[PDB]
Amino acid sequence: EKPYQCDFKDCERRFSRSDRLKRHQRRHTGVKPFQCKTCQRKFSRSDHLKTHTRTHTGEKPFSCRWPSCQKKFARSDELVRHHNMHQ
DNA sequence: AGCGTGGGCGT
DNA sequence: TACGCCCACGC
Ligand SMILES: [Zn+2]
Ligand SMILES: [Zn+2]
Ligand SMILES: [Zn+2]
Repeated sequence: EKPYQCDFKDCERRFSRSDRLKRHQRRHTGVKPFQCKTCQRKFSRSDHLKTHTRTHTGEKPFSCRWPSCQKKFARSDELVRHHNMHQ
């Protein structure tokens, strides 16, 4: 069940926990509570701030597993796309 | 390619 | 609630 309904104009989204609704509603309000301390860009979410910060350090914790391919990536989804490309 | 960001789901 | 994962879409 998903009783936490979004009531913004024309929106039908519904969620199972209050914070999931709150997270979603930032897409309507444009509120960005989290700020990068390196470049001062602001973000709606702390998880997306965290992956953003890897753009400044070069940290790429996700490594391709194909032999003789040295490629690494900042996020899991970039590695999925890459592994899909090797086939 | 690299990464913003919206949403599912977890602890 | 804080914090964060994964996946998917769109530049
Ligand atoms: Zn909404
Ligand atoms: Zn930054
Ligand atoms: Zn590879």
